[PDB]
Amino acid sequence: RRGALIVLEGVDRAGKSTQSRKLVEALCAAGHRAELLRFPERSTEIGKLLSSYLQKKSDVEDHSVHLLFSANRWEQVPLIKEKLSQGVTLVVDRYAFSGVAFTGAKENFSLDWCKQPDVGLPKPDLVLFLQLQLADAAKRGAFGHERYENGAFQERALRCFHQLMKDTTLNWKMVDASKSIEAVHEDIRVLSEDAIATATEKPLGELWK
Amino acid sequence: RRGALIVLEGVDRAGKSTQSRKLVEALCAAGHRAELLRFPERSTEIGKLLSSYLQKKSDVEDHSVHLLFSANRWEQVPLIKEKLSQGVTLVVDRYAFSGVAFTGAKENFSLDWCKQPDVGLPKPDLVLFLQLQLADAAKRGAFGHERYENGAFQERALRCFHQLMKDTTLNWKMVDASKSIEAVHEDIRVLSEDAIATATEKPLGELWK
Ligand SMILES: Nc1ncnc2c1ncn2[C@@H]1O[C@H](COP(=O)(O)OP(=O)(O)NP(=O)(O)O)[C@@H](O)[C@H]1O
Ligand SMILES: Nc1ncnc2c1ncn2[C@@H]1O[C@H](COP(=O)(O)OP(=O)(O)NP(=O)(O)O)[C@@H](O)[C@H]1O
Ligand SMILES: Cc1cn([C@H]2C[C@H](N)[C@@H](COP(=O)(O)O)O2)c(=O)[nH]c1=O
Ligand SMILES: Cc1cn([C@H]2C[C@H](N)[C@@H](COP(=O)(O)O)O2)c(=O)[nH]c1=O
Ligand SMILES: [Mg+2]
Ligand SMILES: [Mg+2]
Ligand SMILES: [Mg+2]
Repeated sequence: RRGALIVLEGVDRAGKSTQSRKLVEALCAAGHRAELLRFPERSTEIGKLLSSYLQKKSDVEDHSVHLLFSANRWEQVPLIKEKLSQGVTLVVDRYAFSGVAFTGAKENFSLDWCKQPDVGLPKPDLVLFLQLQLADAAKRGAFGHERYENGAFQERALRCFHQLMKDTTLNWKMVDASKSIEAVHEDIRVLSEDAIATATEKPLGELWK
Repeated sequence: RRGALIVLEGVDRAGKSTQSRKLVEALCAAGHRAELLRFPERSTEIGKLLSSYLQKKSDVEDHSVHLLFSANRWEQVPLIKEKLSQGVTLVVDRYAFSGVAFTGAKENFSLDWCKQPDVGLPKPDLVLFLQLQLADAAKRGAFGHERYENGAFQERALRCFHQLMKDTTLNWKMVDASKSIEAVHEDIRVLSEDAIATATEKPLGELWK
């Protein structure tokens, strides 16, 4: 019985990392085999270049960094397929949607061109989108010093996210991320239990293909 | 007056590097401003990963290495556009065609998926293809120990090359690379002088777009 591939997406500070950690903990406490993955995955050679870029320790041409983000997902595909075939559910903090939304937010980058590198990746069985007002997300303390952490850019990324949601080949679920950590968690948990059960009766699909 | 973007392609051992070096030398001796570029460009962080892969000092998932090859071209785009706008002709030893032919030679890689990352790159004004029998290319000493240096794979890459040649948006010129170094050089040189002159009256295009 394969595991489910569940992705958490949203703008910066929507609660993705807190909710991904809490989900894996709750699923394992409920007897599921579940593990956490995140993108970018900074531990690889590619991920190190991406971390340096995000921290502005380095500058990378926009097309080149978009491709490195996608390559960073493909390098984990063998692992992802192996885990899911063993019955392990994978909870993923950001995936190809973030890749398209962030580059697509820059001038002169079509959503079409941004999607291509990720075409064929393992298709998530469930894509949770943690919806929150950009304003309420900024009330969450304050902006960090990483690339893209500014209001204007976040608003353009959000717009791109909404375009990808029109894709009904994907099981998108909206989450009200403005609620308490525990309330948001319970919403996410119940959606996730359903996917693990029922979304997996079919073979793992291929994204945007 | 912009410079021309001339690319040399062909299978391994077709003479690309010898002919690219000789072309730049002859063009500069004839008063042109011309410089040599090559792909992969191993001097960058990306290029170092690619060199390690090619030498089999490392293994990289096939989709991920295809994207790193393309990223390695995009990281040079600002330089390429700057040089060409200054009137410098650029002679390039391998480009996106090699990228598509080599990955497209592997199982389960569509030419369409392989082309996407490079869509939008600076479009070559002239693409020279150094045609030589795979057999005569092997009579050129012997195979090196790098990845892909085997007959079966070379034959599949050649097939992919022939598919890309059906693209009439590109100024492809076949060269008989079985001739002497000097004879092949003179053919390439005269084709190149013509492109520099006449192919550049129009703005630099965008590849596969
Ligand atoms: N529901 C919530 N209500 C209030 N604060 C929250 C909530 N969820 C998370 N936070 C806090 O907001 C901050 C950002 O949470 P985090 O889970 O790291 O968001 P994120 O979406 O992963 N951010 P990023 O990696 O920058 O896109 C942390 O201090 C969290 O403790
Ligand atoms: N026209 C030619 N006739 C005979 N030998 C040649 C010719 N051109 C090049 N060579 C020799 O063949 C070898 C390969 O030439 P080279 O120019 O490096 O090919 P290449 O196409 O760049 N190979 P690769 O980088 O592996 O794809 C070298 O020893 C050259 O001296
Ligand atoms: C997966 C991914 C993330 N990001 C951006 C979004 C975030 N601002 C940044 C770091 O994310 P996080 O803090 O979740 O590590 O990385 C991209 O620009 N492209 C991608 O493909
Ligand atoms: C530009 C490029 C080259 N190659 C392969 C073709 C060659 N066997 C190898 C090294 O080339 P060379 O010896 O020209 O450095 O690299 C690829 O597989 N993809 C690419 O995008
Ligand atoms: Mg986070
Ligand atoms: Mg060579
Ligand atoms: Mg397409």
